Amino acid sequence: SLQQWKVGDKCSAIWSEDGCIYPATIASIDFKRETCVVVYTGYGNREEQNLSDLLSPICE
Ligand SMILES: Cc1cc(=N)c2ccccc2n1C
Ligand SMILES: Cc1cc(=N)c2ccccc2n1C
Repeated sequence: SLQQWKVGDKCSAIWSEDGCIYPATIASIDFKRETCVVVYTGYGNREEQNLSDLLSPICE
């Protein structure tokens, strides 16, 4: 990908606990590890995602 994900980007992510997709924002990126932390919109919980697993915001 030419464009890089950055902190503050809106995305969708698969929640580890149920396998369903939810809207999220990137809070941090580990440039070497190609991982990030996402904050789930409305729930407010956060968890690690590989950058390669982030989706553009669903149904937007
Ligand atoms: C029920 C529920 C509880 C959560 N704490 C949560 C967090 C992040 C994304 C989805 C989530 N859902 C669906
Ligand atoms: C739908 C979509 C897919 C992409 N891979 C992407 C990449 C970079 C910027 C916008 C993007 N959008 C909007």
